[PDB]
Order: sequence, then structure tokens, then C-alpha cells
Amino acid sequence: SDCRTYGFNTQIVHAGQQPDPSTGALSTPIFQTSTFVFDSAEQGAARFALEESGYIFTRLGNPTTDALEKKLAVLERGEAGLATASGISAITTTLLTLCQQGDHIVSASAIYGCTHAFLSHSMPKFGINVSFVDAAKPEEIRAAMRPETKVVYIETPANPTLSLVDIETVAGIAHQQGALLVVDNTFMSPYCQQPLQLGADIVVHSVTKYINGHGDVIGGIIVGKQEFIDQARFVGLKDITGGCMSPFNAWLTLRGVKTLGIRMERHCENALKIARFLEGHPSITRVYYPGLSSHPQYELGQRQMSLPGGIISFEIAGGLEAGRRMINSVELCLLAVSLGDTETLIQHPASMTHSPVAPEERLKAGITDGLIRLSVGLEDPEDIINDLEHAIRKAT
Amino acid sequence: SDCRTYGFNTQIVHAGQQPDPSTGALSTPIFQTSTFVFDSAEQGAARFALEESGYIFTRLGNPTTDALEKKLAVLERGEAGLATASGISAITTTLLTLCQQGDHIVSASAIYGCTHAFLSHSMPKFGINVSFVDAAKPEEIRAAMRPETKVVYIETPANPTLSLVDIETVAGIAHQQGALLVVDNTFMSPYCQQPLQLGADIVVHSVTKYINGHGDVIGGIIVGKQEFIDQARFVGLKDITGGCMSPFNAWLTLRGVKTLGIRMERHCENALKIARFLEGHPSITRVYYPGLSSHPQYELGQRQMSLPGGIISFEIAGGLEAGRRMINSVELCLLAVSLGDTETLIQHPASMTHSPVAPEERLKAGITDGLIRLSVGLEDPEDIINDLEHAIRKAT
Amino acid sequence: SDCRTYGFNTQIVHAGQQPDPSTGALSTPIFQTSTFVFDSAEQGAARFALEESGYIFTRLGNPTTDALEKKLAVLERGEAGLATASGISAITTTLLTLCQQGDHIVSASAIYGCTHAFLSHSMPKFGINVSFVDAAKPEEIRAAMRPETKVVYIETPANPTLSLVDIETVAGIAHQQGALLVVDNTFMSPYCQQPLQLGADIVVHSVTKYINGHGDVIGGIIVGKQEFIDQARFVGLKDITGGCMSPFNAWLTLRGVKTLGIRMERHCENALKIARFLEGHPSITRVYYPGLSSHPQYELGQRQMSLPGGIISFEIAGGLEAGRRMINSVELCLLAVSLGDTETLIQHPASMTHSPVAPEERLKAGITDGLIRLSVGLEDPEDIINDLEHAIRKAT
Amino acid sequence: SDCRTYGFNTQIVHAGQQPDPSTGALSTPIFQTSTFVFDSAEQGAARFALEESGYIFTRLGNPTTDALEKKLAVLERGEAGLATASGISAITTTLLTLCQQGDHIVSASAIYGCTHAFLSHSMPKFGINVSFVDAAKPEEIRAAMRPETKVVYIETPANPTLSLVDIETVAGIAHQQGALLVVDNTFMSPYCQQPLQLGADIVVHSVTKYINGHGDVIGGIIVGKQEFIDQARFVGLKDITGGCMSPFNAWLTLRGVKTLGIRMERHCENALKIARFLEGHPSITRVYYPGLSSHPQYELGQRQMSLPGGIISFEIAGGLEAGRRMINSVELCLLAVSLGDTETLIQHPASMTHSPVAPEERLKAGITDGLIRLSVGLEDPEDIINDLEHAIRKAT
Repeated sequence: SDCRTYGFNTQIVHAGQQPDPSTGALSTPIFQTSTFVFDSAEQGAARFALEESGYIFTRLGNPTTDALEKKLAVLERGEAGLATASGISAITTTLLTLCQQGDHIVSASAIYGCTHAFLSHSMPKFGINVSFVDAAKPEEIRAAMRPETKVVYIETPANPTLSLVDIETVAGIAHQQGALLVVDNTFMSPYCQQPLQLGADIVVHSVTKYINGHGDVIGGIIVGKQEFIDQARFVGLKDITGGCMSPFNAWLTLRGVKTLGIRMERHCENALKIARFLEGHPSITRVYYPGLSSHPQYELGQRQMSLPGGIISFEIAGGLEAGRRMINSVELCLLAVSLGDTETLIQHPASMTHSPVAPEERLKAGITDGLIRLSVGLEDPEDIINDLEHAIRKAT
Repeated sequence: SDCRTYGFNTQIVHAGQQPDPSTGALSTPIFQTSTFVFDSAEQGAARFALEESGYIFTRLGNPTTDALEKKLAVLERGEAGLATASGISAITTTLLTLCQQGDHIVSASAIYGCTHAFLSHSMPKFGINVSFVDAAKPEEIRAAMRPETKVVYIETPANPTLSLVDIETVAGIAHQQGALLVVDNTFMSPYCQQPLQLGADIVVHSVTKYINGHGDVIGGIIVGKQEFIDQARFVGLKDITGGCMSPFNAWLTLRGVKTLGIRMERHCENALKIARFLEGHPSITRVYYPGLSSHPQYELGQRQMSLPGGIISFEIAGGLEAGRRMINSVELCLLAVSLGDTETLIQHPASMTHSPVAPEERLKAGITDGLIRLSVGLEDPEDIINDLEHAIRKAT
Repeated sequence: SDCRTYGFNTQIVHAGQQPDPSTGALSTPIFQTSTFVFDSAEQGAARFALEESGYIFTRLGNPTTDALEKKLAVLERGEAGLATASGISAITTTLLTLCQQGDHIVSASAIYGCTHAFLSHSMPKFGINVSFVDAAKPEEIRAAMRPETKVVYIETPANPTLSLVDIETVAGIAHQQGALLVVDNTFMSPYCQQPLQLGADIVVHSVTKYINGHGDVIGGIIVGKQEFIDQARFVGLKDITGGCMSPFNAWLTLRGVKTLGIRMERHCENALKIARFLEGHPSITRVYYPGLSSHPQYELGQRQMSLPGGIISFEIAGGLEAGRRMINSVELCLLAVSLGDTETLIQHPASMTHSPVAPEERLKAGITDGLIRLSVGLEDPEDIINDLEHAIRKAT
Repeated sequence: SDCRTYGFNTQIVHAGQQPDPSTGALSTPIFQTSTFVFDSAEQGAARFALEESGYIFTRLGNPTTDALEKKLAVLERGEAGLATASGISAITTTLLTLCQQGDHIVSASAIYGCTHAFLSHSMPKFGINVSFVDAAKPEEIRAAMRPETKVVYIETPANPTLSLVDIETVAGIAHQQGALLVVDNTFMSPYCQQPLQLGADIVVHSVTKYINGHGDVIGGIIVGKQEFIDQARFVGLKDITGGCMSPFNAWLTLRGVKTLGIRMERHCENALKIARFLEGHPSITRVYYPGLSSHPQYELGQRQMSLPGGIISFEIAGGLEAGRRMINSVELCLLAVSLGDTETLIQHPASMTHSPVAPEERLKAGITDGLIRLSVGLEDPEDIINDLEHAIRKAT
């Protein structure tokens, strides 16, 4: 049929893929090649004028990476996809394709840090100005728009305390004033949230996280309309960042994404159990998780997301020293700064990533001294709860 | 000892590599990982302040890719290396790290086309102006410099007719006026030409070509001083292009580069034989190759390069139709647009890549109707000559 | 702690694995090496006398493949593991290590065909005789034992009609007469059945099927006591079959097995729904599935297996021509002879694999003209049922 | 044309390979798949009766590994090839396919040790007897043949002292009495020696050594007539050893073998220089190398081999303690037991591999206390000579 017609789990498995026409191989072959041969001089010009269907060099396009791009276009309900070297490269290829000297961007403040440096330092050095706002208050977005504004940029849920942004409302706003809305959907995956279906124009992900899911690939993807994707490919990728994905990396992420549905169901079932345990514990002051009915935006969460996610933040009694003790006493959870792997990962920003930042500066950035972030994996939830209970008790 | 002390062939083999300290594995392991675990909260902050020796996430750095970077630093005689997703990404990470709105660049006109689009369209859209000149005349370089000029950019040899640029003379010029010189050494590899030893500040390569050598990796490398490489890594890569190399790609290129010396000796021995054959053939009007004593810059070539290279251009009698016939009649050489593989590759720009460009426009770009470009491989030179003789005879 | 202490899902994730001691890499590195270097002459003899802990050459042992072997030892509750090139190599390395000229084997008749050729042709040519029996009747096993009998060999469930063998009862029998029991657990995986816990001495699997799960690796594993595994390694592998697993293949199977629990739960949930649909359909004469209470050995199944599996056989009304029509009319299920992949696979032995065998010969081998075998995947069960209903209706 | 018509270097590059018909990809794709899909029930039976051209499962055959097999068939001038998991598996698949209970084998004594255990212990346990002789004296081969003799087995050159066997003379002998001759050509590669052209029936190699050449693959190949290769595939591989090669391993060895000609020329040029240096050194008692005119079989070497190889053995003054000191004092050569890598490898059997064997037993096995074996790599020969001179001087 057409893969766009089956159920969502059937699409995760089949979309963008078929048996190799030449041999019947069921697995997508790894086309680990730099160049592609023509059968005549005429076929050579046909392709080079983009008139012919074909490949020319991998930096431009490849059969392996084309399969991954078509799969993720189906899952997010967009026209076309484009793969990239990193999550960062997906966001920069995007915004450097759209913007030029004299343009303006409105951005959420609560976004990924490497993204925050690109927007606050690199963009202004090329003539592109950025205003940062609290995107949980849609009126702040409206008040910062200018006649020069080309793009509005948001993430949801947002780190470190998992606050939300009302995608449908923000899209309407940006579009009223002739801007595009760009959403980073890395935290949720297309299994749990679909920003294009709520009005967004372009969606980006680090596949490094849940879409791959196995902790062994650095990569990104951009999904949107065909006429935007063509410019992102033939200008942004080709003539600006040079951030292409390797064919082996595309094959590993096609392999990881086959299990996306069954991994997201288990991540989210395990995280709800662990968040209820932490909510009842007398040494934990706060628990930030969208699935708990005390979250300040619980009802928006219930309309916009099909599940509440695999990430939890929480605050331990006793501040900086207590969080340092808790982290040093886990024996099953692993200390690391990534997320979305099959193993449970834990980190304590105040004593780890943000140790050089000044207390009152982190504080205005949402990061208290006792805040711990947990990426819940696929282990038995009992075992994770037991490791947490033991480390909390010691710490406190 | 110190790898910087052995002969050049010994360095190609050993530099940047050692047996795995943990197991004795002779091959560099493939660290195909997205993240790295800390043993305590304290080790986590140590590394994050860059105080500690270690890895954090692969986008930033990885043990596999660190080996490739250290090897190529040794071979070019530079302080440090930085690997990247493509040849394009090496050049863009470089120039976007150095330049900002209001700066100026002086560039050769005879450069790789994707590089020509980045410089003529993308840079001016960010506030960075570029002047193009004929770099074989060092006076044109001098006359275009301005008080705003940060960088001079050259390739040598240059495509499509293999003209040269006097690296030592151009370095002196740029430095007199306080600019940096950036050289693309893709065509020669560090086995045949060493731009840092002649005065250049930074060297870039597509490893896609000879450094890998096997037609199965898209990649780049930048070599320079440690204080420039640190900024290219922690700002250009991390916060601008996001163009990191995958660890599998770094491992394949470490494997390919082991044979660089013996491949470059054979490429260059085969190309001199084939260029002498073509020079004596009555249906060939011109032969462009640095090893023929009739090349207009033969003596500069003899001082700056240790061998004359594996690439040849040549013009066939009868213009456009004759070149189309010749290309369609080879049976051993393959039609393709890359170079530096183990197989011999042939292309005819006028009927292939540049068919949509207007005759008189290509002409001013050095490309006549009869020009063919040949990348000589590792086959028996007799067999390649026989395939050429047969196709020329038919065509003409 | 000790991985042998956590819950089963925690073990699937963590057992046999840890962060790389040298770098902190979370993913097991790929040690794609043929040899290992010594630091002195003395360390060289230490290892060669097996006194020292270390590696020597990969055919013998490797850090990547050692991780997979230790994981699967934990999951089956055995002392040690040994990886191999194929499912076949696991069974042959096993039985050629145990047996010699003049020995005897008692085997089930209902086993995998390539195994049936090794036992009926290759073994007798080396002096080793084999008696085949119906292993669902434990008295037939007892009546075939001889004073020379070293090994009893069984599979359960068994193909093509999914009959069972009572592992606990057969172990007791073999042991009473001083033989070992060897069980092929390929169909169930250690998530659903644990033969060593019921009395078996040695368990073998093709990892090609569910343990890998992704249709991209050919491989096997043998699990047992350390003193048997040492002989299988240093004699059977080293001096008889030479069937070692590559380190890349071990890394892909470690990656696939991370999801084993969540894949087996979904395979088995989807297969029960599809088997109930087929049981109610008027054009299907029989349905063979252990989860249906009409299976002749339902209660044994309920004691020995934790779930009923992802495989179903069934007979369509109208014999040979009807089965050929049904197979040619599916549009989502794929025609192929493997099983345990993420995609649903279908086959019709009478018109496909066994077309050259004589009707009455196949018949005595359990294979009727209308028998179809289905390997249920991870797609939406509604979509699979709809594709079956459509193809059955046409066929019939 | 037909690849069988070009020169030898052209064949190393091109034979068995072509651009992918479906996409034009120049590199052979990696078909990393376990199964292959049929388009109808009829195509399924066609292939299963071996009537149709196609693949079924990788254990049996694969497009990647088929390319490697066809290349090596061309290079050795045989009809067909068959790839395998290890060098050992190539030899065992071979001899277990040919022989059965009651048969006899005549073998050289001076062969690889793992091969010596298979022949002296495993074969007699299956009813197959073996007589060992000194194959440098063709009369000993003749005197051991019996009416039961099916196969004669030789290696040349032979380890540890590089003595030779006259292939043409031994073939004539075996054939006079109706046996097959099987030659292990691992030490030479098909670039330097071609046993099928001198009368041998079957040739085997470990590709682990020179054919791969890069120290990162364990593998083997068997080359012979099509009717022998078919039985080795459909019976020996399928029903006896199960020793198939993975498709990634076949792709790495296709990539390594592209440089075989240029690597063997440099290995052999470097080894002749190093063997002349050692021949003139007053602390070295003997030098075994086929290229020195004092080798006892120099003239046979000059007729049978096109170059003299990359391996050297030599004896240091002072016996066991002197060899232990020399090995512990090299700083560029690496201590290891493999050979044929791009790095120079050294070993001292008496203090390393054979430390547990009794002095007088090793002695009868050709191994004196002072014997060192050197595998010469691709480094600068000056650097290797300097490292040897320094270590010899200290030792002595």
C-alpha cells in the first residue's frame, strides 16, 4: 500500500524501508561509499541538473540516509526529512538557512545550553539579533516580535524543571505576524508529541537521544515542507555547515528506531512509578514530572502529549552537599550528562556541569543547589527505586 | 621514543597510535559511543572546567578521533588537529571561527566549486565580504588587501588545469599586513606538500580524497596551532557548524592512511607514464600535469612538491562532441566526479557537471569544451593507456 | 553489586557489561583486532601457559565477545558462555567436542533440517551413530539408549507444528544412564524458558533469531559448566570447527539483546491476538500455538514456559493451491524462511522449501499441503489481522 | 571485458567487483542481513531447488562475500572461492569434506601448530589416520602413501626456519597415486606464489595475514574447482563446521586486498635490506630468508616464487637469555604472535609461546633457544635496522 496508511507501530517498523530490489536483502544495505558512477556522459548531466532521479556524492545524498529521512517524515507527519551530523547541526543548518544579516529571532530562555551559546554569541556576530523570553507565558513571545522577526524558537518540555510550552497557541501567534515556528521535539520523540500536527512549521531532533535510543550515535534530523527541506539541503548543508550524517550512523539509527514504540512505553511506565515513589519520600522537597497531577501545567500536558516522558527532576533536602553525597552513593544508576539510553543515567548540575557558575546566576537559570536530573532506563523499576532509596537515606 | 623523531613512513604507520593500555589490542578500538561516565561528582566538575584530562560527549571529543587528529598533526608538522564531517565543514568551521560581520577575505578564483558558493553567497549574507583574484600572480593578492582583511585563502595545485600558487611568497605577503594564510592541501596530501613548513598558518583537507584513499568515507581535517584549534573545537564545532566526525569514520580513515606513502608513490609513477603517453598522441591538443617540463610553473613545482601528483587534465581534438564520445567509449576507467580512489576515475565537465552553464561563461572559468580530467588509480599503467588509446581513436 | 543479584530486566541491560575502565565510554568498545601485544617476553609466556589473565588472538578470545558470553551465561543461569559463527556451529562444536568414533546419540526427530543432515549423514561418516525418536513420548527416548550413548539432543517447542518436550523428565532419564542432555532453546530465548534450571547440562541457541532480534546477524552461543566450556573453546573451536564470532557481530548482538524483554512481551501479546483470530475463522482447519488451551500439551506448556512465544502454524482449507494463493496475496507480511525479526515473516513449506520432496514423505514429516508458518513481528496486530483476513478470503 | 584478461594489479583492484546496478555506488555495499525475501511462492521453490540464481540465507551465501570469493578465485587462477570464519576453518572445512572414517592423509611435519593438533588428535578420533613426514624430501612423501590415502597436505615456505617444498614435484607424486594435493599459501599470498598453476588441486589461506593486511580481521578462503567448492559449501560449511564469514568481515578484507600488490612489494623490499644487515652482524649466528643466496634451497625459491617474502628468522648469540634480553629491549618493533600487518612484529618462541615445552623437544621441532621471528612492516627500513642494532648490542 502506502506506508502513510498503517497504524503508528506498523510505520515505526516499515516506513521508508523495503527489501533491496536487486537481491531481496531484508535489512537496508549499508552504502558506505563516497561516490556514485554514471553509465554515460548524458546521465551525468541529467543528474547534475537535478532533472534525473539519482545520487551524485554522499555529502549531498545516499540510499541508506534517504531511508531514515523518509521514515522520520512519516512519523512526524511532515513532507520531507534531512539527516545531519549532530542535534546542534540540525538547529544551526535550519536557522542559518532561514536568516541573514539584519534579521531577528525570538527564543525561549529555557533551552539546551549549546543552543543558548549559538543564539547569544554566534548569531549576533553575523548580524542576527535574538530576544530571549519565558515561553510558558505566550504574551512575552508577542511583546518581543519586531518587523524583522523571521523565526520563533521553542523546546517542550524544557530543561531542567520540565515546564511546558503551548505549541498550538504559539504557532497562531507567530503566523499572525508572518514568522515560522521551529520546535525541538528531542525530549518526547514523535511517539509522544507531534508539533507539525499542532501548527509548527519545522521540527528538529538530536537522534542521539530517544530516536536512536542505544547511546552509540551522535546525529540529528530536521523535518518540514519539501520546499524548505530542499533549501536546507542544497544550500545550508552543501554551502554553509557541511554537517552530513555518515551512512553507518544512518543504519544504526534505522536499527534503533525499530523499537521506539516499545522502548517509549517502558521508559514512561518506569518513570511514573519512580516519580510516585519520590513524591511520597520525606527527604525529597519537590518532584518535577508531567505525569503527576500537581504539575502546574498538568492539563496542557494531557492535551499535547500522549505519554508523560522518561525524564524526572527532583530536589533533595540539604542543598549542595546532600546532592553531592546522593550522586556518590548510587550503585546501579550511572553518572553522565546524556539522556534517552537503555541504562538509567543521573546528574547533579550544581556540583557537576555548573560548578564554575555563581550560585545566584544558576538560581536565575532554574537550577537550585539540591536539583538532581534522572533519565529513566529499561531496568526493573523496583531495582532503580531500591538504589534511589539507599542513596537518599545515606545522603540525608 | 617520540613519534615526531622517526622517518616519514614510520610516522604514517605509528604516529598518534599505540596498543590499548587495558587489553593490548593492536588495532585502535572503535569507541562507538555517545557518552562517557564519571566515577564521582568531583571528577564530573573537574572535566567540565577543562581542568581534568578526559572525554565528556563525542560531539566534543573521542579516543578514536583523537588518534586520527594527532597522526595528521605530526604529518603536516602542526601543533594540533581537529576532525570534521566533510571537506566543506573543515573550510567553513575554520572561516566562521575566524571572521565576523565587517571582516574581509581575499581568495583565489580557481578553487573547488562548493567552496566558491560558500564565499560568493553565504559569506556576504552574514556581513563578510570576499574579493576573488588570480593567485598565480602574487601582486593581485597584494592589491586586494584592505584594513579589514583577516584571511587569505588558496588551493594548490588548482583545478581544472593544475596551475600552482607560490605558498612561501603568499605567506610573506599576508603576514606583512597582519592576515593569516589558509591552504587547502587536499590534492597533494602531506606526503607530497607541507604548507605549514613554507609559512602557512592553517591547512585543511577533504580526507574523502587521498588521505582515506579508498572511496568509502566523507570527512575533513584542519591542522594548526593549539590556540587556534581550541577555538575551532569549543566554538566553531560546538556552537556554529556542529560538523563532528563519527568514530567509525575516524577508524576507517586511520586504516586507509596506513598505506598513504606506498599509494602516493604508485599514483604518481602511473600518472607520469600516462601523461608522457598523452603528450605524444596526435589527437590530444594539450596536457596539464606538473611533472611535464613544459608546465608553465615547472620550477616552482620542483621546489614546493616532492612528487607531481596523481591528477591529469587534457584536451581532446574536436571539442564538445569528441569529449562526449571519448567518455562513452572507455571500458576500464569509470565515469564519476570524485578523486583519489584506488580505481581510475574520468569526467568531462562541459558535457557533465557544467552542461547548464553557458559556453562563454565556462570558458572564462578555464573549462574548454574538449577538457577531460583523469584521477589515476593503482591498476597496471599499460591497461589504463590501452583503454585511453582505444577510446581516443574512436572519438576522433 | 554482583549482576547475578538484580531482576531479570536489569540483567538484560547490565550483565557482562561495564563502562570502559580506561576512558569511561558507556557503550562496549568494538575491539576489531586480530592480535594483542605483550609488554615483555615474560608476560608472553605467562599468558601462553593460561596462567595469566589476558587475550592472545581473537579466534581464541576478545573483550567484546567476552561481554556477550558473560551476559548470556547470567541469563540462562549457567557458569560460562562461548560465542560462535552460526547456530549450526554452536551445535556442531558442542557434539564434536563430546563425541568420538564408536559413540552414540539419541535425538528428537522433530528438529531443524540442517541439524537433521549433520546427525543423519555427517556423524555416521565419522564413526558416530544416531537414533531418532519422537521426544514427546519419553519412553521412546529410554528404549533407544545404549551402553555407548553419551548425549541426548532435543528442541522445544519443535517445528513445524510446535509440539513440546518435557525437559525435566528427559533430564532425569538421560542422567540415570550417565548421559548429558543438550537443549536447543532458539525458539523461546532465556526470557521465556530456562533449560538449565530444569536439569539440562548444556543449552545452545542461534542468536540469528530472537536474541539478536533485528535480522542482521548470523551467530550462535553455547552455555554450560566452566569445565565443559573450556574444552569446547580450547579444543572444539580452536582445533575442530574454527567457528569463531567476529567482534562486530558480538557488538551488534549485545545491542540487540538490550531490548529482549520488551520485544518478547510484544511478540507474544501480538501472537496470542492473531492465534485467537485464526481459531475463529471458518476457512482455517487447524491452529498450532502453545497459548491456546486446545493445544495437546497445554499444561506442560504452562509449567515450563513463562510466555507462549511469537511463532504460529496454521492450516488453510484447500490444500496446496490454497496455500500458494494465500502467500501470493499478503501485502504487509514478507515471504522469507527466517524468524524472530521485528517484521512479520510468512512461509508455505509445501510450495516453497519442500517442493522437491514427495507428498507422502513431507506428510510423515508433519508438513501437510495447507500448512503455513508465521513469525509475528512488532507491527500493530490489527494491521497484521487485516492483511491475513484479506489474503485468506481471496485464497479460499 | 572479462577481468580474467587484465594485468595482475588491475585484477587486484577490479576483479569480482562492479558498481551497484541499482544506485551506481562505487564501493561494494555491506549487505549486513540474515535473510532474503521472495517475491512469490514460485520464486521461493525455484531458489530452494538451486535452479534459480539468488540468495536464501547468509550462512549459505551473500552478495558482499560473493565478491571476495570471485576476486580470490581470479588471483589464484582457480574456478571458484569459498570464504570462512578463520584460517583454521578453511583447512578443517576442506579436509572434513574430503575424508571419512578409514581414510588416510599424508602431511608435512613443519606446519602451523593449530593445524598440527587438528591432524594429530582430532582426526584420529574420527577414524582418519595421519602420517607426518619431512616434505622437503619428496621421497618421504612417496614412501608414506597407502591405498587409503585421499590427500597430501603441505605449507611453503614453512615455519619457523622458512624451508621450502617443491610444489610441482609433490603434485605429480600425489596424482600418480590418485590423491589430491592441498597447499596452504598464507605466507606468500597469490601475488608471490600460485600453487594451482604448478599442479595443486586446492589452495587455502588465513586472510588474517597478508590478504587482509591490516591486523583487524580473522578469516579464511579456500580456492579450487567448482565441483569441489559446491560440496565444501553445501555440505562442509552447511552441515559440518558452520564456519561462515560475516559480511562486514568480507567488506574489510575486500578493502584491505586493494593494496596487496603495493604492500607485498614494500614488505619484500624492506625484508631483503634487513636480512642483508643481519647477515653482516657479528652477534647473529644464522639468518633464514629465501632471498639470501646462501639459503639451502635458493634456486627452487627462484623458480616457484616471484618475490622472497616479508618474513625473516634469525638466531642471536647467547641462547635463551640473550633472546629474552633482545625482545625486552626493542622500542619500535612490537611483541606479538601474528604476522602480515602494516607494523613490524617480533617474537621469541623459546621464552614466549614454547616456554612450557622441554628443551630437547622444541629442538627436534626446529626451534633453538636463540631463534627470533620477525614480520617486517611498512615503516622506514632504516628505522627498523636502527631499533634492531640497538637491541642486539644491549642483548649481547
